[PDB]
Amino acid sequence: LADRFAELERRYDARLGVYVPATGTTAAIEYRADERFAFCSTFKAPLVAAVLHQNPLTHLDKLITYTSDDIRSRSPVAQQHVQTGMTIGQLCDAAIRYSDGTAANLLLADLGGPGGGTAAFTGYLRSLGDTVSRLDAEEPELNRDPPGDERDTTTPHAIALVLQQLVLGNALPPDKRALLTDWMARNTTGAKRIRAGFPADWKVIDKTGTGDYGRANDIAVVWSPTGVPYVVAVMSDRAGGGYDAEPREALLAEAATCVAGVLA
Ligand SMILES: *C(=O)N1C[C@H](NOS(=O)(=O)O)CC[C@H]1C(N)=O
Ligand SMILES: [Zn+2]
Ligand SMILES: [Zn+2]
Repeated sequence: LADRFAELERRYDARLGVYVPATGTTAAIEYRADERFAFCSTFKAPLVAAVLHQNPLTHLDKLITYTSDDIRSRSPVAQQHVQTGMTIGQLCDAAIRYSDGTAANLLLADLGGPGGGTAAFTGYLRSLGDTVSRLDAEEPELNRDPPGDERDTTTPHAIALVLQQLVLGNALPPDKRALLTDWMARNTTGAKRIRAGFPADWKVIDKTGTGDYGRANDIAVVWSPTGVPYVVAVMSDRAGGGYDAEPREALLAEAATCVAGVLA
């Protein structure tokens, strides 16, 4: 599978990272799995988990007020609710299903402490056993770190294990686990990434990320028709093309098609 992935890199003029944890009956899959890639919006999934972890469910009903000023990035939802504000739960919802920039920042602020909550967020990843990932900026900055910069990066290996713990493990109590899972299930932004590479009778829930330098990611939990779960982390960028390099969704879809062929 190493050969096919390399071929995808040259076919799409990109760097590709894949990680699929091993299961009782499937070997792990690994390609540049320990190389660093920018999070982009993929961090919003563990972010919601952080918020859920730190509070009882009733916190979800806490209304957050904000102004026009508090919108500095792509925020499809937060733009619509400026006059009323949004509850923590709505911000969680906006962050996973619409990748809303302000929603993510308001949740970072909810976590508390330095860096507008980025330190607390990294701390939470550390508490999960993730020694690799780091978040240093908020939106939109965190998507604009150049190649080579370590700020706001994870690895496929690291983020896959994190997602596994959160969705399939017991990092959260079942109630909180179901909310995170449910939100991810109702996301549609990933229809052309991992979802496109798996057969349509599989279940796929995911969180995407996109950025400069041809950056496109997708992190997913997938279930076979028989109810057999897997975790799939696919990350890419095209630094060779500079800031404006186009991201390629189809690279991720093809990568996923290879993964699916092995697991099916
Ligand atoms: C997250 O990566 N971002 C927020 C928004 N949604 O893109 S996503 O659906 O791929 O997550 C726009 C792109 C990106 C950003 N803030 O640049
Ligand atoms: Zn924990
Ligand atoms: Zn490791």
